[PDB]
Amino acid sequence: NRTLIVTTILEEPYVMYRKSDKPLYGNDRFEGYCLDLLKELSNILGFLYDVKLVPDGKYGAQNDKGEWNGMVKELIDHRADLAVAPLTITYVREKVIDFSKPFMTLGISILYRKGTPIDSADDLAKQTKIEYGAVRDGSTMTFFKKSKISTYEKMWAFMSSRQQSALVKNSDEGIQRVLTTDYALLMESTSIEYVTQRNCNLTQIGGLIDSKGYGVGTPIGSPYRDKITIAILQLQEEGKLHMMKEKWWRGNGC
Amino acid sequence: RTLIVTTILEEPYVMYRKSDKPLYGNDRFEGYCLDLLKELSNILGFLYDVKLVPDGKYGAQNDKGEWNGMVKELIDHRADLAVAPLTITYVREKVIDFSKPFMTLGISILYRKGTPIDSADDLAKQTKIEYGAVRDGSTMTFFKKSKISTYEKMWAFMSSRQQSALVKNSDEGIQRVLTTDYALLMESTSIEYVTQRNCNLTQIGGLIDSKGYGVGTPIGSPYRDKITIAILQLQEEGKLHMMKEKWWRGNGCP
Ligand SMILES: COc1cccc(Oc2ccc3c(c2)S(=O)(=O)NCN3C2CC2)c1
Ligand SMILES: C=C(C)[C@H]1CN[C@H](C(=O)O)[C@H]1CC(=O)O
Ligand SMILES: C=C(C)[C@H]1CN[C@H](C(=O)O)[C@H]1CC(=O)O
Ligand SMILES: [Cl-]
Ligand SMILES: [Cl-]
Ligand SMILES: [Cl-]
Ligand SMILES: [Cl-]
Ligand SMILES: [Cl-]
Ligand SMILES: [Cl-]
Ligand SMILES: [Cl-]
Ligand SMILES: [Cl-]
Repeated sequence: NRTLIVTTILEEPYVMYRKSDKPLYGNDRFEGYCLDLLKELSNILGFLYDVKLVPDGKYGAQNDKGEWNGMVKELIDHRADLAVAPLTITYVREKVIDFSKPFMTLGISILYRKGTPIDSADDLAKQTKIEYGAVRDGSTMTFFKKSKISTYEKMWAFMSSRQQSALVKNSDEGIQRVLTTDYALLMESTSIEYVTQRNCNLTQIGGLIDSKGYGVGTPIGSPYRDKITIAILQLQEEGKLHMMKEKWWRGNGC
Repeated sequence: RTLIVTTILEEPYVMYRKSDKPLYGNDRFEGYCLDLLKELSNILGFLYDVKLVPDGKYGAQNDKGEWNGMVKELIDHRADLAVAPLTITYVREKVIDFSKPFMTLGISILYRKGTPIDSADDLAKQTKIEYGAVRDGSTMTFFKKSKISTYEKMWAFMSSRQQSALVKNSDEGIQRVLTTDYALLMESTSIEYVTQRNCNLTQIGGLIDSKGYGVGTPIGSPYRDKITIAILQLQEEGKLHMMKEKWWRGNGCP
């Protein structure tokens, strides 16, 4: 039967290895928000699918020569039909793949410890005692690199100084850096919500710096893009996306 | 070729400019959507003629499947773009091609200040306080179509007594909230506009759903993808945020 290849990436709570006492195979290896979304999308549109982790473990960014990696590259090269992941819809990516409409909203915000006077990005940009950074090569880092807003230009100049020592390789490294040192992590708000539900010592600082979403990636010209968009809108209007987020985000309270 | 842009009078998106003499053409209008059009035209390089939608409607279908409003202007190729607070919904996205969203919103509650009402559940539980929505808009449709028990209950109340709880437009609803014991179900962007200016009113609770306004194009339009990319660029450059601040900022309230 026609089976779509879905590229994705391990990222809590979107895609995680399921825990079992024996080896797992196929789609049963995984669970998480994105698996539930795939199940709902397939139920509406009637397609079969095979989840496959992106081989290089990357979301998708450009090098100096305009060459892409990650899930974006898998779509460009027609090695996957869909990308289902917290793949941020951005200008540079939308030019080379097709995105569905967003299934989740988010903005860049600040993850930091509780109990401090810091209240906004302006509070970080004006000083240098508190170190701050972002995940290297993600859409958050790219936002600061490209911004012409004075405050975010200043922050990029700090972040990019000293061989980019303020950046981190992944979100888990950044979270541990926040917990151990005087460091603030610039992180997508949905991930902050997940983290602060589980670490009562951490909080979001200020509001959202920008406004964007995660969408399902398809190769340019894909006939599934518009169908997936429609299904996402249906799931939103029925309240199902809200229930899915609550299912996977809610912690044990603080 | 010069593009025909369908739109609708709605504060602060599209308003008649103020002048001492008769105005002509695009110079008749000002507002957020006119600023957005100018920025889209600068990026993509098109000329445009703004034309108010002749029947003064956003877009809904009747029992026989015929559409009206700005949606119908696109369907019949009498407009190339629709630039308005036109909510992206399942039923509309099936018949036109929306750009990606340029502004986020959700359904929420406009009510007077100083009361113990705190959520839609508080309204659904009782009958002393009347509540409704604008007739034939996406908000009314959300409640009509919901299967969530609370929203089914509220729709039962809203549609009773020949729909006396509904209003013809937002200004009528705002005046009803101010004068009587009435709560208006309203898109959060409009609530923010109103409460910035009228300190007797407030938003009750949070957002009931999550959606956005998109630029409409006819199915198959080659402009939809280009407009999406331009919107993403404008968001990442902070220009969409500046445009919202320009038109929404009021004095605020204690
Ligand atoms: C720059 O302005 C922006 C950026 C990002 C989203 C947005 O507005 C939304 C918000 C949500 C949303 C949609 C559009 S949708 O109608 O495109 N798909 C369904 N959802 C809900 C599942 C999330 C506006
Ligand atoms: C978890 C990672 C590295 C991803 C998820 N969304 C962003 C993206 O799609 O680029 C990255 C986060 C960020 O850059 O803050
Ligand atoms: C102002 C009006 C009637 C419009 C604006 N967006 C919705 C739409 O596009 O249907 C309507 C508001 C609402 O239904 O609360
Ligand atoms: Cl399957
Ligand atoms: Cl690597
Ligand atoms: Cl490439
Ligand atoms: Cl300092
Ligand atoms: Cl915010
Ligand atoms: Cl023009
Ligand atoms: Cl789209
Ligand atoms: Cl209050």
